[PDB]
Amino acid sequence: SSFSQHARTSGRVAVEEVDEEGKFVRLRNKSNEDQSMGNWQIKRQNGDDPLLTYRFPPKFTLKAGQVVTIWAAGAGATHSPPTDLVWKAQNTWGCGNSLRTALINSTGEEVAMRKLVRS
DNA sequence: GCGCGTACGTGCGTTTAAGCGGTGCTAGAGCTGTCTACGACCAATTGAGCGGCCTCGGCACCGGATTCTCAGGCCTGGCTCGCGATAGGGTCCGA
Repeated sequence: SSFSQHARTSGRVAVEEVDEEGKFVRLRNKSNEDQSMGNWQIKRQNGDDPLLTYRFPPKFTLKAGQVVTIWAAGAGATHSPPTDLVWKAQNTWGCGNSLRTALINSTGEEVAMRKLVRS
């Protein structure tokens, strides 16, 4: 796939899938309990590109075993909570050989991260 | 909680040794008659050994080096980033 994926998780939510073209960001709650992700921050790093910061609404909770996918403006997807959300303020999550998607909670702590590395 | 890859579960054909039966006997477990060395027990011995005192000394306890260990900072090598060269692809042009 030419993009190595590094998965690390210390909480309940893991970064399930990252789009190489930056169309969407997919996270998974692999525990057996619902995770409240109110005002959690998603920071996307594309190599040396400036950070794109996405902020969730003040009250948001992902049910256990459910999938929420954050789509970009250029993707053309339709938001449908609690499973589908679209970030119209950003045309695309970006591209590059070093794509890093870090999930930041409301306390500014990194609990999940997945990095796409291409030789 | 993330992964994996290799070690164990599942399956199944194979056989080969487990299980079944049946035999003979004699090795040895068991039982009975004898008596003979084995052990108990009591009187005296007596001295073996137990019970309180003197010492002295192995050992304990306090003070301060001495060697040790623990902890933290700066320098050098391992490492890496990067420009420009001679080998390979390819061309022809002789006959």
